[PDB]
Amino acid sequence: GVVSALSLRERIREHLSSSVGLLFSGCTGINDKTLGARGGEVIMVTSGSGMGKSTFVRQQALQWGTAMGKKVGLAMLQESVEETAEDLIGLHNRVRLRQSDSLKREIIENGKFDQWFDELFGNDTFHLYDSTDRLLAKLAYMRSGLGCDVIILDHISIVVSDERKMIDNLMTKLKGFAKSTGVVLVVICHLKNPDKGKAHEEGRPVSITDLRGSGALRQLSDTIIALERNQQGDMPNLVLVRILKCRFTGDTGIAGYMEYNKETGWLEPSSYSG
Amino acid sequence: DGVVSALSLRERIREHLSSSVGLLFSGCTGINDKTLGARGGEVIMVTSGSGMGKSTFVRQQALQWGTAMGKKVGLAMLQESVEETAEDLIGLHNRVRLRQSDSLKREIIENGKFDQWFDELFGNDTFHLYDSETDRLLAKLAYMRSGLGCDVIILDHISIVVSASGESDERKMIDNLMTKLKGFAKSTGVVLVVICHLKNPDKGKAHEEGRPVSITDLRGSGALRQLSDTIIALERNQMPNLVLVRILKCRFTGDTGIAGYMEYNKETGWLEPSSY
Amino acid sequence: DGVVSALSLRERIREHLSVGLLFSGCTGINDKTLGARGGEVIMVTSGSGMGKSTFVRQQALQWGTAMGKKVGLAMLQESVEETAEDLIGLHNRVRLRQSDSLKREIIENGKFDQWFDELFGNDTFHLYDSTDRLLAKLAYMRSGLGCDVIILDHISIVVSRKMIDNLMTKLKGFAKSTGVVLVVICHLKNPDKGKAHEEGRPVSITDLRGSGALRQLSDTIIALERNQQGDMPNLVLVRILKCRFTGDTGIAGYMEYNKETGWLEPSSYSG
Amino acid sequence: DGVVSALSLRERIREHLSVGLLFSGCTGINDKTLGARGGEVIMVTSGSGMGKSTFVRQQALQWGTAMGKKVGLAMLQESVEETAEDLIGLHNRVRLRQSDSLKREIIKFDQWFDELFGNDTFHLYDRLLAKLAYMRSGLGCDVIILDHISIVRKMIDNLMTKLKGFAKSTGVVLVVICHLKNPDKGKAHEEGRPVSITDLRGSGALRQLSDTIIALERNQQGDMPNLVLVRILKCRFTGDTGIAGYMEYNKETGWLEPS
Amino acid sequence: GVVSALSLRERIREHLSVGLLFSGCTGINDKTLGARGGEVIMVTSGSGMGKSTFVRQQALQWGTAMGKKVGLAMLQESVEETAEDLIGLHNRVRLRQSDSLKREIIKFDQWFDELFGNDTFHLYDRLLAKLAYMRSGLGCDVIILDHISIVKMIDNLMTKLKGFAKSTGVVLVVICHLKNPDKGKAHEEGRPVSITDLRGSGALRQLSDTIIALERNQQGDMPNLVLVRILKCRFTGDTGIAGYMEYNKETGWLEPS
Amino acid sequence: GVVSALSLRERIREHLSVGLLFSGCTGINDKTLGARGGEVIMVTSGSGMGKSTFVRQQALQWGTAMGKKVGLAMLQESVEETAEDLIGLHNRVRLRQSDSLKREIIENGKFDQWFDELFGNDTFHLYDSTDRLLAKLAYMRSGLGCDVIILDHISIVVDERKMIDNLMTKLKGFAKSTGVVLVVICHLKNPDKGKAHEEGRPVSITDLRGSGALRQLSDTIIALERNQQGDMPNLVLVRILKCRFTGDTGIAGYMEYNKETGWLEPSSYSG
DNA sequence: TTTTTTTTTTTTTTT
Ligand SMILES: Cc1cn([C@H]2C[C@H](O)[C@@H](COP(=O)(O)OP(=O)(O)OP(=O)(O)O)O2)c(=O)[nH]c1=O
Ligand SMILES: Cc1cn([C@H]2C[C@H](O)[C@@H](COP(=O)(O)OP(=O)(O)OP(=O)(O)O)O2)c(=O)[nH]c1=O
Ligand SMILES: Cc1cn([C@H]2C[C@H](O)[C@@H](COP(=O)(O)OP(=O)(O)OP(=O)(O)O)O2)c(=O)[nH]c1=O
Ligand SMILES: Cc1cn([C@H]2C[C@H](O)[C@@H](COP(=O)(O)OP(=O)(O)OP(=O)(O)O)O2)c(=O)[nH]c1=O
Ligand SMILES: Cc1cn([C@H]2C[C@H](O)[C@@H](COP(=O)(O)OP(=O)(O)OP(=O)(O)O)O2)c(=O)[nH]c1=O
Ligand SMILES: [Mg+2]
Ligand SMILES: [Mg+2]
Ligand SMILES: [Mg+2]
Ligand SMILES: [Mg+2]
Ligand SMILES: [Mg+2]
Repeated sequence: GVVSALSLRERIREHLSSSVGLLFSGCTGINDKTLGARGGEVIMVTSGSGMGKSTFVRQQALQWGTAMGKKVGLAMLQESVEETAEDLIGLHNRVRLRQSDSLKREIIENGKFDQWFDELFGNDTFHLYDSTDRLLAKLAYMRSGLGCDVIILDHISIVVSDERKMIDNLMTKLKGFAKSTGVVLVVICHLKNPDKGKAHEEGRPVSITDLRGSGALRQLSDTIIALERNQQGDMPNLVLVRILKCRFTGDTGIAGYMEYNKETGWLEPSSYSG
Repeated sequence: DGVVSALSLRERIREHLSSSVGLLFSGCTGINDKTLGARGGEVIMVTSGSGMGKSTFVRQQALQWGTAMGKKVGLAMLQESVEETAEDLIGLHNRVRLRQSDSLKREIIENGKFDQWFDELFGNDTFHLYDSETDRLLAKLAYMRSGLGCDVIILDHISIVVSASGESDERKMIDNLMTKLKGFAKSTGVVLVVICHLKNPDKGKAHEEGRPVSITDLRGSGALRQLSDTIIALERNQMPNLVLVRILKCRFTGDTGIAGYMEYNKETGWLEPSSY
Repeated sequence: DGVVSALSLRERIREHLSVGLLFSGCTGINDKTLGARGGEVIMVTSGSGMGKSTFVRQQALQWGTAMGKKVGLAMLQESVEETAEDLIGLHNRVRLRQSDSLKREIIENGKFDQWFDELFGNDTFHLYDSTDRLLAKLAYMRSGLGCDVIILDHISIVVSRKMIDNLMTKLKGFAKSTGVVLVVICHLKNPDKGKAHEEGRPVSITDLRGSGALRQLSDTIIALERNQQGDMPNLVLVRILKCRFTGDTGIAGYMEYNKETGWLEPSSYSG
Repeated sequence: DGVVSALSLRERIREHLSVGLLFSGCTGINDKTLGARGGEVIMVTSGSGMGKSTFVRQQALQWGTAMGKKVGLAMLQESVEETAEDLIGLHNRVRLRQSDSLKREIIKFDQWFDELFGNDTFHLYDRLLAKLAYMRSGLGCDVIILDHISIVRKMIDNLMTKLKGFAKSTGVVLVVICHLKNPDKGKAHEEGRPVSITDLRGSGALRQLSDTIIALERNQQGDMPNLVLVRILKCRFTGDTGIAGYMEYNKETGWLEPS
Repeated sequence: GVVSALSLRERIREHLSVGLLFSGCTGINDKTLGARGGEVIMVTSGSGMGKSTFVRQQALQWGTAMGKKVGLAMLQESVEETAEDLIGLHNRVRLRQSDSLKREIIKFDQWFDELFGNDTFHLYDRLLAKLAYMRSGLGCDVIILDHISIVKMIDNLMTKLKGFAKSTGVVLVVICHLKNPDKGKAHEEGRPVSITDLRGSGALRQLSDTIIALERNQQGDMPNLVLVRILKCRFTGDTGIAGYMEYNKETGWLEPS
Repeated sequence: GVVSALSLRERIREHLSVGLLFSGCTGINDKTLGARGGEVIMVTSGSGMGKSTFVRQQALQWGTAMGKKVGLAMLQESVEETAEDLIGLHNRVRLRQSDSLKREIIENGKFDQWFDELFGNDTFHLYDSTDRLLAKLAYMRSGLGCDVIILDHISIVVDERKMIDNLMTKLKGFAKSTGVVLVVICHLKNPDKGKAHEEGRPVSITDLRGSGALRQLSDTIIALERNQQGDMPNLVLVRILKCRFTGDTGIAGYMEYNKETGWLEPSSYSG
């Protein structure tokens, strides 16, 4: 029902000291113009194909799970449960686990696998999802029934597969689920084809209207983060982060540069100056 | 019946061109020269890109109409909850940014300045909010107009009430909602601000890069530019704060075009008039 | 039966052949379509803000005072007091509603009632104050009042393609049966490529919202195009799109608007 | 049974094979589809205002003065008086319902009336299938023209099957007019867009159950709005289709004449 | 449809080494291995493309070259027109279109008996019993039906036709019409026909056995240069573009070029 | 579906305790690490530059030399033609290039020696010809117990964007959670400007025709470039365009085409 | 408890 503005004296008070930003890792130019992430705050993450969307969000989920105490729930749909679990273990132990059979055969026999397991999953902070209406119900049981603080979804086009009406209704339902709940919602979508010139995977600067499916994805999201790297140029591991849209602050543009470490799998804050 | 002879209609005209008319905008001077304010029974539709000041400019207008003029103003803001839009108005009235600083929130918690800034604004029943199927939204707007008596009702983000209901074709539901909304506005005679988005251009620049928005760029139907009485478009190029105003269609006068310029003050949050 | 041979028709042809209602502004209309005729349906087409109701209000004024014909307006787009004030101001050469320094001036000067019965003195103008009910009210205007012209401002909000085909067939049947000059206004569709109509794109007969039978059952189509965000948003172009009683179509004339008064008055503009 | 061998058929073929009704204006029609024949269904289709009924009224005139066949008109679009006044003005070479001085100058009205109604040729029309069966059995009509099919998918397919069955039963030349569909991309038909056989409202039976289709295309908002292009879209007897010729209108007279 | 590697033990040797044949652009029966009994052969194209011309040419070439008893069902016209057309097609002279020659040749019985002297053809001016009589009491090995557009009610009819053909074993040709294209060109200006373009229901391509189609740019540069497409063939599987025919307006025979 | 990370104590241990490598070119092996359960490998080239040659060659080398069940579903040609291609390529002859060779093999009984050397171990399966296809491939994977499944010529299998998007989504969701290497053969779209693909244009990642889902659901993307008009028309260039597992893309290596046995060999071309 | 025509609006690609 409707509300009267004198009954909001006791609740705006309670909202005033409750809101709290959750900082990003890997680049400090993101945190200075976003002030983190709050309860009821849909964050769209995008790049070209294979430019590093799942690795970045997996690093963010790792840093919010073992360093800040936040209970993080994932719904990675590109991959299975054990694949992303082994990638989390190999990333928290600063190596490249699944891309080497020698290390996987080594760490299973000397008994240090339980040492690398219980340093993460001992506190029970991470949660995973096993693969339109049942998805949001299981996210609601993930939030209220368990108690997670950040909920991550990946590769939104599985849910829609008329696409524009369904993706608009889906984006509306995810924004309405994020609001009145108190959970950061990280959403990943891809970019359509470039019309002329070069491509987004060759380093073409991403604009805001390339979020494929509708134009309703940039109109129900709060913070839109875009990554881009030129795999054909001179430095194929130099990503650029661009804030396309920020509703809470209004500061957008080039955040900063990062460098990816092929031996550890961590992308780390670079000192690159254009 | 309902067929009116134009001879037995004298007294109504004697009580129509006597009294209303007025209720000017704020932030830019050249807007009020063209549209001559907002009137009862009209529909004013404000459009921009994404995150481009179509809620900040309307909150900055709803402050000036509900405080400095005594008009009871209702806000169906459906993008955010009631706790944030009632808290950004306190900062805008006191010329700060209360949500964008955790230092000032703790400062007004400690010394008790929050009660001063709360009873300065919400002391008189002027701002009427709502927290959250299109046959209940207009029911709540009728309960606001008939029961509480708002003089300016602002419906923000009309795209959330066309997509939260199960309908096959989107254009017919937009047209039916728009004509029922104009009927409610003309029946009750309340000023009605509607906020909606724009669609993707086919090629060239985008709306967030300096694209001059035309009247055909309204997203959803063609019933948006045919059933509204005043259309205001706000345009910027992220000088990422200089927002200019275009009047697209005024039914009352004939003046449409480049109204003027506004600027956004980063520490306070106001739309000051500019000069260029 | 209902068959009639062509030999036994000497009388009814003799009483049928034993120019029409002229227009106002841009003198190449009644040069081209030769005015309106009893039992037609006329479509007035433009984009939003281009002056459709502004154009037809003037014709309702010139057909209700200088010609004496009983006129019935049906403005579903507005109310009765606003169109009554606009008629009073349009006949008195003063833009009435758009100036508040004169609205209270003429009501204490006493010349409001001098301006009222000067044009509303006869029983000429009849207004409609808000589908089958609409047809019954148009029939009550035709039978119970004897209207010579009936104007309808907005066809679209009658609709709660088939419901528009049935509507246009029923209105054409009413116009052919009673012989009343019926003017109906409609809007244009959203084009897929290029400019809108409001930036001065010329209108084709395809651009009609709802269906395509709006052009198949009317007898003439008058389109008005004006460059709204341009160097002059007052000069309009009038294009006659269809004429079944003469045949000639194309660009007829031009009407400047003369912002001080409000009369669409013709101009010279070659190319 | 109804089975008939091909050998017991020598009689009924011998009486059968021992051109038809020509057209006036655009002489590459009867050069191409060899004119009209009995039992058929003919479609003359174009856009609104392109000049369909002017063409078919000229053909109704020329099939009742030089030929003498009983012509039954069915103009559900307008009145029975206007369609006769146009025939009188078209025969008398001076346009009638547009010069208002001549309408009271002629009132030699009966001299113009009886000169073209001195026979019992024409029959106008003021359920519709029963009226056409009456016009065919009790009146001997050789040509029947129908201008308005629209107010008369499934209920259009049934109507077209019933009209084809009536034409097959009676052997009457039958002209039917319907309109074009609304094109969703590109120009309108009225600025010179050539008509495809898809461009027909209602359903697809209008091209499946007829026997020939004639289309007129003219650039209406152009420099020459009085020059129709005539296009044959279908002909079961010949197969010869395409662009036929060009007719000028001659506003002064009203006669579609070739050039 | 999943074939193991052992099941081609002799069949590749079968690659290392028919029925009724078709006329014109001889890669038809080179691709579908000719017509066979028990089949339901569909010839579907646009209006004016020449379905009746094609199937009438095949009805002539299956009654003079083979001598098999042929039954026609030309419900699109009458029994005299479809006989005059066969006589004119056999005698290399376009008959019903030339006004002078129709009264010049009336040698009429000489042209009649040379092609109708046997008991080959069986024409037609309830329908299931008529088809069963034309099979059983008349010995017809080929039955042709030209108009099904006037005869759930199409699915029942097609199941009943297919059960009749299964019970008998007769070559059966049925012609229906295409659907209206929703976007692009029409079938008559050179748009290639897909298998989905069939009216009524979807069982027309699921209870048939082979489908032939024709494409020609009718309002075009050369409207007499057709292209033939095979859309389905349960025996072979070889589908696609078959060949080219010109019409030869003076004669009426679809001759290959 | 709601999974706590505490019950993964023994499942992850089961997952740790495998790449299937590419033959004929070690340059593909240097930057792909083979193929694991759920590794969709998209293969493409120009207009006739040898897609099915290379994919059938890898199917031949994975079956008769490594003991993996390979299921082909070649839809360019039928079952007998791809069986003739398998046997004539494994026996290193040009089978369909001369009629004199097809006659010699059947007169001396040495054809029956060539069925036993390949098809006797049941390490190959074929397919005889979209929602009717996945239920067959699921029984091919689960019921037979195969490991590699190949699909060819996607253009006949598939608004041609929603179809190929749903197809690619269904194939990726089938390859996941089942454990198959699903090789998918696609095409390239036609070049607008510059040089053509028959002349040696460097291929781009956005030339996968039909949608953009062909590079956004793949795990590995391999393309082939051959200049059939240039200096060496028998020289192909293998280019990795996408890798999810490693991320190392570019010119993998070179292979040389042969007009004597039909094969293509590893090359040593320098630039 | 199935199949064909008409029409206005948002996206992704095609020779
Ligand atoms: C960020 C980054 C990743 N990589 C490598 C390591 C990652 O495992 C691999 C990409 O893995 P992902 O990030 O998981 O792939 P993606 O989500 O960007 O694309 P898609 O879902 O469409 O397949 O690329 C680099 O080589 N350089 C880089 O800078
Ligand atoms: C007008 C303007 C706003 N801003 C800031 C003010 C606000 O904090 C923020 C705009 O937030 P909102 O007003 O909420 O954004 P919006 O209504 O225009 O669109 P949407 O709801 O689809 O996102 O940007 C600028 O930085 N520069 C400007 O010129
Ligand atoms: C014709 C014309 C109108 N006008 C202005 C004066 C009128 O007060 C104002 C109103 O135009 P309207 O006549 O009301 O325009 P419309 O009815 O076609 O649009 P809609 O009903 O969809 O809203 O237009 C001009 O300024 N110049 C002109 O040339
Ligand atoms: C063919 C032609 C017609 N005309 C005009 C003159 C005639 O008065 C007019 C005839 O109008 P109609 O032919 O009666 O219009 P219509 O029948 O196509 O439309 P509807 O669907 O409503 O029945 O066409 C020309 O001016 N030049 C021409 O070349
Ligand atoms: C195939 C072909 C036919 N024709 C002509 C010869 C025929 O007399 C004319 C008609 O062909 P028909 O075969 O008679 O057409 P149809 O009976 O199948 O039509 P529908 O069922 O759709 O009503 O087409 C050509 O001119 N060129 C050609 O290539
Ligand atoms: Mg990914
Ligand atoms: Mg907003
Ligand atoms: Mg109006
Ligand atoms: Mg007509
Ligand atoms: Mg036929």
